[PDB]
Amino acid sequence: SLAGAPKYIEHFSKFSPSPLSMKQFLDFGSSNACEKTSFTFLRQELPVRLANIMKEINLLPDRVLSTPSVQLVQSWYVQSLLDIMEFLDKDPEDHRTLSQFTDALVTIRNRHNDVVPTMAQGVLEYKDTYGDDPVSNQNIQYFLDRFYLSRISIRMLINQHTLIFDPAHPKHIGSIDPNCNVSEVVKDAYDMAKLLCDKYYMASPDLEIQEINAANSKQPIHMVYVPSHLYHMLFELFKNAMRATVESHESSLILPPIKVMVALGEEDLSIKMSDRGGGVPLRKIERLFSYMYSTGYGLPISRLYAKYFQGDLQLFSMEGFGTDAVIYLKALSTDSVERLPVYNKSAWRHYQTIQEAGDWCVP
Amino acid sequence: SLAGAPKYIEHFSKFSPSPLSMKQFLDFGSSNACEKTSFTFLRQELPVRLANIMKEINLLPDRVLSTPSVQLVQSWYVQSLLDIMEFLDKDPEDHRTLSQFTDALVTIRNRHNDVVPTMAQGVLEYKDTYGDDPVSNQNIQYFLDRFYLSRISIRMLINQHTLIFDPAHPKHIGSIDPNCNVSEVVKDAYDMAKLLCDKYYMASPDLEIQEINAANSKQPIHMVYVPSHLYHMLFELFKNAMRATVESHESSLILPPIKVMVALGEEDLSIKMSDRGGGVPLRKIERLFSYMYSTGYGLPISRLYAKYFQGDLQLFSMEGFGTDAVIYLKALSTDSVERLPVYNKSAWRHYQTIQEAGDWCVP
Ligand SMILES: O=S(=O)(c1ccc(O)cc1O)N1Cc2cc(O)cc(O)c2C1
Ligand SMILES: O=S(=O)(c1ccc(O)cc1O)N1Cc2cc(O)cc(O)c2C1
Repeated sequence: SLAGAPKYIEHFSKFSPSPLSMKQFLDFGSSNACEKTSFTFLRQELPVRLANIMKEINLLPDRVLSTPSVQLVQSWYVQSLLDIMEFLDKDPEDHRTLSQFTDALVTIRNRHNDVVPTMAQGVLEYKDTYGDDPVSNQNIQYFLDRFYLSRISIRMLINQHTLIFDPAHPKHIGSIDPNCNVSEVVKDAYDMAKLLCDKYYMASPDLEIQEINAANSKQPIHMVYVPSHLYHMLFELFKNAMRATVESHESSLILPPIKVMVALGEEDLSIKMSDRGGGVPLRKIERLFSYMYSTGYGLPISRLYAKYFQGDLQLFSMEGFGTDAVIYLKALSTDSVERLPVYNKSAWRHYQTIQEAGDWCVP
Repeated sequence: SLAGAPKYIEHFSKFSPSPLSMKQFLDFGSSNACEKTSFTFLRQELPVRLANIMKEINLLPDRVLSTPSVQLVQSWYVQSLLDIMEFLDKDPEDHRTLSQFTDALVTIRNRHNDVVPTMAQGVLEYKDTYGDDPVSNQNIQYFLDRFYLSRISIRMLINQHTLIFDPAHPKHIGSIDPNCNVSEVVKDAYDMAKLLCDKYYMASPDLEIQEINAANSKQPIHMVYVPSHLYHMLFELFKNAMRATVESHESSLILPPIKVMVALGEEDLSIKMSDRGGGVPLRKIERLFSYMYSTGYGLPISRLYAKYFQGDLQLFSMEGFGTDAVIYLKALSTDSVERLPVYNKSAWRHYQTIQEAGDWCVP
């Protein structure tokens, strides 16, 4: 009873995704009136977001698109879009519509659970089948950043709806904590990373945390954020910092600690993790965020989580000494706005590159 | 007796500049035989470098190219190219050729002494005459990085020739010190910056230096480098770090020191300058390297000096606390290779951009 998927994809890809702020997410209520509004919003917005990214998948090199794992992920997106199309003519006033809608979103979330490693298998299939080439590699890098950020945003919308309209912390709004204690999340991530480090190395660096609350020196630092995302970033950073520290100190019984500073400024909430794990030459930094070289998407996905609400995650090393990693977040919920890729001329132009000599000299 | 400048520009712009390594610069001798070789090399290479960048000047927006200061700089480049064309048919075996050539290079260097602020006046003329627009601004940013790096490389070639073939430190090869003591340059830059800070604020932060020589912990860190370039970068960084520190501490008599770490690894020699000057939000970092917003090209030019021998200069702040600046240099003279822009299809494509919506969403 549905139209062919391409007809829906073309229709919805004409719209731009609509970025929401953390404050907008937070201010959304839980009444039946609010549930109807979420329904009518999401039966438009989710198809817009699904269609936009599906259109970019089609711009990938034939080589990457031809891989079975990429085709598999594509087929999931198609079915998920069609699942939502079933709701276009349904009455929001009917309670069964709303309950059925929530069930459909859960089914979609589950269907897409393994998207990240499935796409990674696609990248490997491309490399194995054809060998890699720099042009395709740049396109893959550009696309995957956008694809995975898209996915993060779709999961955010779905989680907010299912959590609110279907508990450990009742004070949270869906997955959002209006009073996230940053140092507590740092400690939780450290604890879990230490378990792993201790298992493999029988030792781990200690943690030291310092807070700089610029405007209110005595006050513990809190923010509006999704604690699971913050935890994810910190856990990945701790794993890298711990491994560097232990491996660079094979001979020592004394390990330098990992030092974390949490700073709260007027605009930024910044978290720096400093290790003395011997560092890495500058030349090798970019590789850490590469889907190719690391095909372990922990660091690039962590940086996407940071970028998702207008933040960033940056690494600066001193070879021979150690490495600083900094998570930059927006301090204010009103500045914390979804960063969403959009399918348009500008996007389309990025996949329209070819092999040639660079604009810089080689000997 | 010369052809029209465009005929020479077209001829020489077909070649790519030839990047030399620090080791190649260093290994060049001072005999009459070596002077002839430098002559025959430079009467080709300097025209290639002049022509390549002149071709890119022509790709600038009409608006920027139409400014009197940009046209003035263009006219200097034309005359300098023609000055060298006078030497195409001259005999390297004739001592007068060589002496005349050195005189011509000195005249060129002097002619171009004020290129940096003259171009900056061009940018201001563009802004005043037309108002600025984002497309032109991006083109200006791209071009100026390349133009000023080009200029650095041309001045390097000229200085090496005139210094070698026409002293405080006789151990230097032209402007290159094969045994540059990095901490000594840090101290020299600090001393000069402190003079300025003390003049205006009647106080300045102290300096602390720590060295990490990974492979040889006891040994003072030395490298092959051009000390004036290193001094330039450190002086600019100290001025910023000092101003931040004093201005963020208006009420205090105790100023936090500026801490410098010099680390020597297998591949990198890294110099970190850390201040507690209160920092800056991430949003405002990019502006520091902008020719537009800072129209004070101290930071962007400093970063070009770092990039010139395959290094970099990076800033990471923690708003509410302070800022780290890191100069990344190649530890090895063989890795220290000129980074030279080249005029080709790839370069040409960058000026072929236009106004449109970005590939990312706006609310
Ligand atoms: O690149 S690192 O500087 C680094 C990268 C990311 C990060 O968040 C922290 C880091 O120290 N590091 C050095 C090293 C040495 C090892 O022996 C094993 C490692 O996993 C590593 C990792
Ligand atoms: O951007 S900063 O963090 C900075 C930029 C570059 C650098 O090398 C060091 C820095 O601290 N800094 C803060 C601030 C406050 C002032 O009142 C005056 C200043 O000049 C500044 C400069």
